[PDB]
Amino acid sequence: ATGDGLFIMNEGNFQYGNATLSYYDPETKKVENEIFYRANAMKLGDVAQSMIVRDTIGWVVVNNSHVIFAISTNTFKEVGRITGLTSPRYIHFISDEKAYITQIWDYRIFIVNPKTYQITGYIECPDMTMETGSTEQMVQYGKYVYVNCWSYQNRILKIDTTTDKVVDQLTVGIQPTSLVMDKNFKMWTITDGGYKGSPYGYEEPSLYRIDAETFKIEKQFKFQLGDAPSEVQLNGAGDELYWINKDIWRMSVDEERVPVRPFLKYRDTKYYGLTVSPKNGDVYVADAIDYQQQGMIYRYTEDGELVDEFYVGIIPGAFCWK
Amino acid sequence: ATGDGLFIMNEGNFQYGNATLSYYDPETKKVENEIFYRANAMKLGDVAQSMIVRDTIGWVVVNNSHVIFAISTNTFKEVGRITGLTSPRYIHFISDEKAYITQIWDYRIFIVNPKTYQITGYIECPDMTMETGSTEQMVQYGKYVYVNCWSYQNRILKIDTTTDKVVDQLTVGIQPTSLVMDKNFKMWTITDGGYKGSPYGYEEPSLYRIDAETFKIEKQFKFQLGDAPSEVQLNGAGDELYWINKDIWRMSVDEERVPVRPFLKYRDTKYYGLTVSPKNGDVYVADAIDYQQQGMIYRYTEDGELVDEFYVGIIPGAFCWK
Ligand code: NA
Ligand code: NA
Ligand code: NA
Ligand code: NA
Ligand SMILES: [O-]
Repeated sequence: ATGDGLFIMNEGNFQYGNATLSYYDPETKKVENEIFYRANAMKLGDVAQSMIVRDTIGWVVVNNSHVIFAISTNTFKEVGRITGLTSPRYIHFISDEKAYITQIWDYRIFIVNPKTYQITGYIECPDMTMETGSTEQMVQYGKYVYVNCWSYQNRILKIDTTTDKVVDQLTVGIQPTSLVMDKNFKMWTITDGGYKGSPYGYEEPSLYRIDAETFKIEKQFKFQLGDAPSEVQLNGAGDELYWINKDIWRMSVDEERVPVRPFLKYRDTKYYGLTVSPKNGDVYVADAIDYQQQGMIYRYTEDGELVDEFYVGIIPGAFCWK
Repeated sequence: ATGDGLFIMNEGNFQYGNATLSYYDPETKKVENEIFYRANAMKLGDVAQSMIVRDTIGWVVVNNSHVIFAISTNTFKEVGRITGLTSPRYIHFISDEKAYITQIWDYRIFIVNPKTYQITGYIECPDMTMETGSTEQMVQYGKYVYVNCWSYQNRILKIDTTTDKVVDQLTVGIQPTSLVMDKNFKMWTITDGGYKGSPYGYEEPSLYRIDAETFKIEKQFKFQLGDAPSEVQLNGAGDELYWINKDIWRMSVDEERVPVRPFLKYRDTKYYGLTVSPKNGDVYVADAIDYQQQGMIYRYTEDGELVDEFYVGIIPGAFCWK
């Protein structure tokens, strides 16, 4: 919320158990690596995946360790953990006593009580199996949570939080990757188009603007076959949209045309991850390099001036702001 | 948010300039009176009316001093103030840089930037004048702010926060007093019925349950002619509704009939304000007594057991949790 500190989730290598958590302070430009291991004398696990901060507690999703850790955002000390998660993706709080945890390889969204760390129920997604089930990012509008369904799916689902039931769905292009809501209460999702030879599909990917109140598609911007966009996101004001599509792209949330010029042109760095400071609009991009050594983060001002570079953990893939 | 500290706004006597601010610590059962004056060497003013707390800053609305003071919730020292307000009632933040302040004797809701303390615009309410205009409490559902219109009015208005315009209205009984939203995203408002000899009107007052998503009245509970109810309030979970109508009344938000038995019996005084601890469900009742002598606060458990009683300022009518 403040933008005064940045957490970086380093995925590590799948099944090698070498995920780590980094913390960067934009004011001092100092990075700290392996902070969870150093504070807890315990490895973070396998494939760190996402994180949210809520009232000085950070909730770190470790996808292939089937766990979310609650940690102090000051000391990085574990205060609790939720285990038993099929393959968790994101956590979104409904209240202090209720949160939803999305999953891959499950047709259910898990409901937890964050005060007890216990799973209290499940939301069954329609027309989904354990074999190809996928739920991902969540946004909330009024009483409803919207969630994109990514791997081998092509839908946004609408959940009534007063009943914990899916009440509607919206079909989009195959594999919407991410989901955010702007200052006009329009949701944005960008699909990745599958891939050549996919058992599911391969098509031109698209960026959609969807009214949150009415769940209606308002705009669809189509890209080229072969593009695999990802990580649509917003600045702090919710009025500038960013995403990855080889380059880093941005546009005003009121634009009716996608710009021809990107924010950061792709040349010598493959952009593995992206975030925007909610405080000053700085843009951060992750470089996974060779997927074996420390990856690095580049920090740009909103005007494109490179102001910092810092090495983190292995395959930095997600960000979370204090 | 925590429920560890309670502010009490003592209205003082109208036009006497003797409003004060009190702070109560439920753990020690210690009250501190005249805290604003003690911390700032400045009288609070005339008709302190309401307060909200946002990120350790308290925003104290002083209706007949035309000002909202931003104070530290630790030291109670002023950090800034918003002046130039016709006769402010409540403040509701839309974002860090945008808040709405309702008014009596104005047809406009003021828009402010709380970071600069400046008035940045106005929301014109339809079919309202400076002479009898009234906007009062606010709740937000999605992109919309709903507001009750109290003195010489009989409406709830719906404001689109993305345009800062009134986009809809709902007629209710005359003079809806207060507005809350429960855990089912139903709004509740209770009218006072005017009074016999009012220049505006007089009728049986009612409690309404209104769907926030569709702005539709779902339930209307009518009371006896001559009652003048006020101050709907919710517990922390948003599942028990309380209000004043001589006695203190409560019911589950899922109840289909108003109860015949009250929570706290009338005692020949003037219950004037009400709050529920969001931490433990204790119920606090502000008693203005006779509107002249020093008021008292009664603290009860959610089960009706008296826990404490303490003296505050003159006409204690509003509460805010730290
Ligand atoms: Na709505
Ligand atoms: Na590049
Ligand atoms: Na009516
Ligand atoms: Na209490
Ligand atoms: O009154």
